[PDB]
Amino acid sequence: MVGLIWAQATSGVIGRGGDIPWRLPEDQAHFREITMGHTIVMGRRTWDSLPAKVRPLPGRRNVVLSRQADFMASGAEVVGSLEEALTSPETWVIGGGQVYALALPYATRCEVTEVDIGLPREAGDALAPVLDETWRGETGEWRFSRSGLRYRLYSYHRS
Ligand SMILES: NC(=O)C1=CN([C@@H]2O[C@H](COP(=O)(O)OP(=O)(O)OC[C@H]3O[C@@H](n4cnc5c(N)ncnc54)[C@H](OP(=O)(O)O)[C@@H]3O)[C@@H](O)[C@H]2O)C=CC1
Ligand SMILES: COc1cc(Cc2cnc(N)nc2N)cc(OC)c1OC
Repeated sequence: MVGLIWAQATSGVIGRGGDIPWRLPEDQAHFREITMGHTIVMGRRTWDSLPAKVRPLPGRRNVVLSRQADFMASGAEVVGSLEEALTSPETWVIGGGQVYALALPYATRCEVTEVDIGLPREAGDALAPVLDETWRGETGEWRFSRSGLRYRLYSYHRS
């Protein structure tokens, strides 16, 4: 089982300038709840994006995908291919617009957070993968974050 998890603006933007372009404090706990105790896979840039005090993410086996055989990632496992990263029975791909695209075909689950923020795509932004009709989903109820942004959770699956 390979699952993807991300938070996106309605527009599909998930990253800009190397950061997540919004504040949603409730996201951290939902992300934790889903990923805790599992192996997590991320692209090198997502690893770099993680604050130094929080990486590697605690309670999870951190796997970082990189083309540099010499890449240094303390507390994480650096691999050079997707096949080497997906060996666990339950793996969660936590990032990179690139890595989500790469891992989507191996996936049978997607946990998505839609952020109701006006943020049109700009050239160079990290974008979420598009889910075609092979996916079946359930949309949760919109809620208000204390940051003032409205958001909702989606759960998709396919066999
Ligand atoms: N909103 C959300 O939920 C999330 C948003 N993000 C955002 O996403 C952005 C980063 O996304 P993005 O720029 O696409 O980067 P990625 O995180 O996907 O990392 C891309 C890197 O992964 C490695 N890589 C990619 N493909 C391969 C491959 N086929 N084989 C081996 N290594 C590979 C390379 O590392 P190298 O160059 O070292 O070889 C490449 O530069 C940031 O802005 C981040 O904040 C991240 C996570 C969640
Ligand atoms: C928990 O800390 C982070 C987690 C993530 C990945 C991530 C965060 N939220 C969601 N919903 N899906 C994800 N894959 C990405 C981050 O920065 C890009 C983080 O630092 C803020």
